[PDB]
Order: sequence, then C-alpha cells, then structure tokens
Amino acid sequence: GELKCICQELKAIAWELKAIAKEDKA
Amino acid sequence: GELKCICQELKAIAWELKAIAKEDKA
Amino acid sequence: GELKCICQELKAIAWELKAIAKED
Amino acid sequence: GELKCICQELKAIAWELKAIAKED
Amino acid sequence: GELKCICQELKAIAWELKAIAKEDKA
Amino acid sequence: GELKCICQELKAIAWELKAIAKEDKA
Repeated sequence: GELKCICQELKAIAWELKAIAKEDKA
Repeated sequence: GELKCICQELKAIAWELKAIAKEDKA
Repeated sequence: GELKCICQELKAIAWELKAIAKED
Repeated sequence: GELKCICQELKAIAWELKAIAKED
Repeated sequence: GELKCICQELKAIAWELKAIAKEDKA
Repeated sequence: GELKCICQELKAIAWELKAIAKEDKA
C-alpha cells in the first residue's frame, strides 16, 4: 500500500543523492 | 488519506532532486 | 494530528527543493 | 511519541533547506 | 522499534544538512 | 517489513548526505 510507496520513493531519493554526491566529488 | 499525501510529496521531492542532480551536470 | 503534521512538513521540504532547483 | 519526533525532525530539515535555498 | 529508528535517521539527515548549510556561505 | 524498509532507506540517505557535507567541507 502507501507504506510500500513511501519506501520506494525513499530509495529513489537515496539514488539521486548518490548521483549528486559522486558528481560533487568529481 | 494522510499516508497518500506523504507518498505524493516524497515523489515530488525525488523529482526535484533529479532536477538538481541533472542541473549540476548540464 | 501527527500524520497531517508530517505531510505538511514534507510539502514544505518539496517547496524548498523547488526553490533550490530553480536558482541553480 | 515517535510520530511527533518525526514531524519535528522534518521541520528541522525544512529549516536547513531554507537556509541552503536562501544562500545559493 | 522501527519508528524510533526512523526519527533517529531524520535527526542524522537534519544534522548533515545543517553542516551543508553552514559551509554554504561560500 | 515496510517500516524496516523505510528506516533502511533513511540510513542510505543520511550516508549520502554525509558524503556531500564532507566534500563541501573541502
């Protein structure tokens, strides 16, 4: 339900921040 | 209900971070 | 109650992120 | 309660992002 | 329990953002 | 279950923000 939805969007956020982190480093 | 509001806002946040992650590149 | 509180602060966060993404 | 705790940390998050948005 | 887990991680997120905001004066 | 999934993703987000905060420190 909505809890699975919330976990899925949090995973999305984590992966966007990893992209921001690697680029920032670069 | 409120759990749906929460999921929808996390989707918005994920999308804005995608924009920030892309911007820094382009 | 408390769930509505959480919803409203996530709206506030999405809104600050929108300001950040625009000015960048 | 843990829910109040969660809403309070989200406000603290929105606060810092407002500082990042205003600065940038 | 897991709700205490979630509050603690949000505290950790708010702390890293406070660090980013403080160094952001550049 | 679902709440543990949420906590785990928040840990992942906190870790990426830590990386960002430390890069920025430089």
